[PDB]
Amino acid sequence: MESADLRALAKHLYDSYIKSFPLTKAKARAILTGKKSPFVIYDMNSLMMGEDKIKFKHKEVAIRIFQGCQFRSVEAVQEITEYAKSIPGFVNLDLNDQVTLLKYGVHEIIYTMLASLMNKDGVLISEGQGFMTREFLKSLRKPFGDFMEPKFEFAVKFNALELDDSDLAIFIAVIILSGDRPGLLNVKPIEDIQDNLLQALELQLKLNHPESSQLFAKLLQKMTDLRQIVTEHVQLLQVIKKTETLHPLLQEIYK
Amino acid sequence: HMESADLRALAKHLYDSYIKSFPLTKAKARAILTGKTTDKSPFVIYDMNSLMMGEDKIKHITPLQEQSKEVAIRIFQGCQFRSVEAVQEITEYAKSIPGFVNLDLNDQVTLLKYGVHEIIYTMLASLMNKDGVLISEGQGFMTREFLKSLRKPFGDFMEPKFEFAVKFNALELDDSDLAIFIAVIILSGDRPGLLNVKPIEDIQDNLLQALELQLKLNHPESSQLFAKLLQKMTDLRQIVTEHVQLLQVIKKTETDMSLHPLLQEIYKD
Ligand SMILES: O=C(O)c1ccc(-c2nn(C(=O)c3c(Cl)cccc3C(F)(F)F)c3ccc(Cl)cc23)c(OCc2ccc(Cl)cc2)c1
Ligand SMILES: O=C(O)c1ccc(-c2nn(C(=O)c3c(Cl)cccc3C(F)(F)F)c3ccc(Cl)cc23)c(OCc2ccc(Cl)cc2)c1
Repeated sequence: MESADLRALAKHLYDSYIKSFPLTKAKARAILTGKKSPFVIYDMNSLMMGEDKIKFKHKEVAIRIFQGCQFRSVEAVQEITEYAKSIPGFVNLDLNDQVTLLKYGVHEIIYTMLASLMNKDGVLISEGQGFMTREFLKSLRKPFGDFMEPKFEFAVKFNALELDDSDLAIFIAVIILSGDRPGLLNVKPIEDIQDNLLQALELQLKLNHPESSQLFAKLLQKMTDLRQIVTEHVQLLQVIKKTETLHPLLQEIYK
Repeated sequence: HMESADLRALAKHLYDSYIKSFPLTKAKARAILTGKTTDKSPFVIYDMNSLMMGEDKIKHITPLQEQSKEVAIRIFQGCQFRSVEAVQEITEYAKSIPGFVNLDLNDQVTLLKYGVHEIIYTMLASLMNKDGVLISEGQGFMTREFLKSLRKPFGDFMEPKFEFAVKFNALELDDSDLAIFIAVIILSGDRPGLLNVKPIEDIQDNLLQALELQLKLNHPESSQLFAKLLQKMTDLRQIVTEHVQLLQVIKKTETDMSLHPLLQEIYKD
């Protein structure tokens, strides 16, 4: 791998990233900074008017928001799955291995890209047409409030790295091509592709962030953390499932 | 209107997802049904003794939970168990259809509620020939004659599935064709109670365009196969109506039958 191949890979992934996801970090940041104001949900009354205003496809209030998070996450899985097919070499892997990589990767990627939509005060929703405040989400009763706040806690730290969309496109691909997912049949071509993506990410960060020392290592430290965050997350889901309890078809969609 | 390249890309995406979503392809089923090999041969159940031997040899033929029960019920619960698994597989497939998960959540449920039976019949035909049906992921083959001879209302409950399959199979569709066909069925804007008919019809229009092109390229010598296949998607509507009528009648008489909650909810209204 020469620098030319690595820059070509970075640009290929960037181009696909822009086409795959509805709201880029660049567009999200302009909305969060104030550079039409989004509709703000900050309490129960503004939530009621906002689902009238924005027609959330995404009934006690805390559950309604929780189920809105689930609807959006399912959409993100399909967006990530389509993005994965643009990663060079991915569609040539064993079909079972494509499925395994996506199954075990989507949660880490959803957390990562959710950070593009958050600041310390709230989160963009409905392709940036809405903004739900952190204080509102944190204040939800039962375990739902403590279910929402860890997402903000991660995003504030992840966003301190100041990654842009061209960095994130490669980073997300690196996550997908993880050779240690349980049950992979042919680890060799997965790690070979991840080695190319890691080389491209290293060069991208040195060129795009020349003054950010060891940003490559700090970002790998983060992709690491994501493993533990996601495991905390699935555990919190199992606690809710036994405590709160949906049409059987709906259970299948969200399984 | 989308371009030929986009339509071919959609066909390939759906075929890929279909291979990933469904455990036993028509291609694999036909390789088993044709034989000529040693490693793939199924064990054939055609009577009581071979059913007994098959539960010893073979993915349980019939659920072990029903082992104390009369044979017709045991076989029925084997069908329902697999149908429930099919609902789960179809739901997974549906999520891969571009645009499906972006629909109103109520409409997603409604499309699946009304679509799964038609798809199950369609895909069951892949596992059938005129003499029987592959079971246990193709490890077994149960004969049409054995199923038809089941007592009470069960024998005549089984036979219409074969009657449809022989006619559907004469179209000689392959998995790449079926993957688009099944997506067309799911995205039907005429299902009762849909809230947002327009975005569903928009997706089906692209799927129909893709199916039309797929059949012209894959079956260039089969005149008006597209129209013949739409004529089939029609019949399924009445075939499924006969099925649900028979099932509700049988359920009232056979206290030993159980419906999985997933199926139970689908059959309500
Ligand atoms: O646009 C997007 O890219 C996007 C992506 C992720 C989330 C989101 N997921 N999520 C999870 O818990 C979750 C996660 Cl991280 C990973 C896998 C599965 C889950 C699951 F399934 F459990 F849901 C959240 C929890 C809290 C918050 Cl603030 C947000 C989310 C998101 O939420 C917008 C939203 C919020 C409220 C309402 Cl009413 C409507 C939309 C948007
Ligand atoms: O592999 C698969 O994709 C597959 C898919 C569908 C069926 C199957 N469903 N079915 C229905 O009546 C039924 C239908 Cl169509 C739709 C919804 C609900 C029902 C319900 F609940 F009423 F059962 C059948 C009746 C007769 C026959 Cl021959 C087959 C089936 C299937 O049966 C394999 C089998 C046969 C015998 C034994 Cl012992 C074990 C397995 C396989």
